[PDB]
Amino acid sequence: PAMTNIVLRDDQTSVATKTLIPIVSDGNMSVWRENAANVPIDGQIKLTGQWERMKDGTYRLNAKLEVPVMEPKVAYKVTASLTLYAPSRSTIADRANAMKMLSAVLCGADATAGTTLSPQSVTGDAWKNSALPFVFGFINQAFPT
Amino acid sequence: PAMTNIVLRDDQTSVATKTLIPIVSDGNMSVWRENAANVPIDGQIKLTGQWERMKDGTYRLNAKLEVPVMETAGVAPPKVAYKVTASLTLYAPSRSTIADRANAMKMLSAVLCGADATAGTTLSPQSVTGDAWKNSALPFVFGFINQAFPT
Repeated sequence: PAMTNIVLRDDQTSVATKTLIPIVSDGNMSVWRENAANVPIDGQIKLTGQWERMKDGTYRLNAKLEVPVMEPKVAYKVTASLTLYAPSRSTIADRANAMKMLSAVLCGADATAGTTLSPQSVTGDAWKNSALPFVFGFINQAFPT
Repeated sequence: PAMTNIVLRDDQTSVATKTLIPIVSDGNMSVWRENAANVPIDGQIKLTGQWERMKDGTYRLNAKLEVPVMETAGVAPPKVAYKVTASLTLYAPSRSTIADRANAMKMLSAVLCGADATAGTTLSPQSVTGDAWKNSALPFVFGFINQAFPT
């Protein structure tokens, strides 16, 4: 399929919407980037999807989100990266099950079946105020013990 | 807080539940694992959370889900045939804040759950709808499952 915009929501008290527009693709790497006014290219949120069929037939797929913070010059950036390793014998079902289940972990699965926190929540600060296991864990840099 | 069970849903036509039980933590690394019948220890679904302070002060945080598939016998548990591994790594420099990390984790999670050209789009990773993930056209849902992203 052709790249489209990808529209995201941050966790601010008044949740802000980020629109990532298609920039470039070469068949195995595709780049989307925000086009916010008065921000240099190296300060824009950037999403990259890349994939490779490795020599042994395993597929390695990666989605990487980079959020730079400006001092200008870039002061630093936070990067979040999902890699899926799918050996040659793997099936559609294997990959769907694994992606769904890990996504559920990231969105706050816990000891009760079905628990989730929407990554499109309109509720400000809902992620930074969450006690859910891996939501709190990544944000506070410490997993359950 | 202490580890608890982590209960997940697969994408089967009748969605099935997986209960990952806390195994062990050493502060550096915490492990949960399913206890399905007739499956060897290395063949169980396994979730690992770990963190490392890099030499420049950046924290590298990782959550890894391993989903093994067993060989088919022609009951004692068969050998493991292969594993599909999905892993999320967060790189958080020393200057980064709680708000930085919350924003990035929320937004990448939204990508994985099917964000698209319309504000608010999401497919629940706890969906009770059978096959919803493998049937989806949403950009990074279809992309990971079919092993290629939009171009």
